[PDB]
Amino acid sequence: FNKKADENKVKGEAFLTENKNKPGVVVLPSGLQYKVINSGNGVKPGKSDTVTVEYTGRLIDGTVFDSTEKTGKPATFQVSQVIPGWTEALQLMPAGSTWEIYVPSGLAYGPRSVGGPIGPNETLIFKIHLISVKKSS
Ligand SMILES: CO[C@H]1C[C@@H]2CC[C@@H](C)[C@@](O)(O2)C(=O)C(=O)N2CCCC[C@H]2C(=O)O[C@H]([C@H](C)C[C@@H]2CC[C@@H](O)[C@H](OC)C2)CC(=O)[C@H](C)/C=C(\C)[C@@H](O)[C@@H](OC)C(=O)[C@H](C)C[C@H](C)/C=C/C=C/C=C/1C
Repeated sequence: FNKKADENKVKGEAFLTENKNKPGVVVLPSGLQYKVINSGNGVKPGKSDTVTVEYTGRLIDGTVFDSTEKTGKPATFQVSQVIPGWTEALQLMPAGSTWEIYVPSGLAYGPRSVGGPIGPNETLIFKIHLISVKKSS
């Protein structure tokens, strides 16, 4: 079944390679890429602050394994408990601004199939809309 690993691997290596190149996308040294769907330039949380957002998660191949923005109902996460990719992105995503981040498998759910449809060597992407921001102290 590792055969699939190669697909996730190639599509994924191509996904990041392609995504960083895709317009609106900004790539970082960590390999994390974010695209600003809507600029808000508002507030936003630190690694320890809490955030409120809505989002849709899918595979490089379009296999949607999770969603929330579809519902449009925000979810609360602590930047410290969120996926690594998300960890930095929220801190860079201003409130009111809607971004899309493409998280390298290393910064996402792992290089292994760590999920349902999420197969071996899967790169995951999510759409992140910032509705409200908290604060640790
Ligand atoms: C894992 O299983 C997932 C289930 C699915 C997997 C697929 C993804 C699409 C999703 O649907 O969650 C999903 O919505 C999701 O993961 N999201 C939503 C979008 C941003 C945050 C991200 C995510 O889960 O970040 C976080 C990320 C998944 C956790 C790990 C971060 C490090 C990274 O290396 C790991 O890779 C695997 C994943 C989890 C969160 O959503 C937010 C921030 C964290 C919580 C609310 C905390 O409750 C959680 O923090 C971990 C905790 O473990 C606390 C302490 C204790 C409680 C009882 C346990 C919660 C467990 C949550 C587990 C979750 C949701």
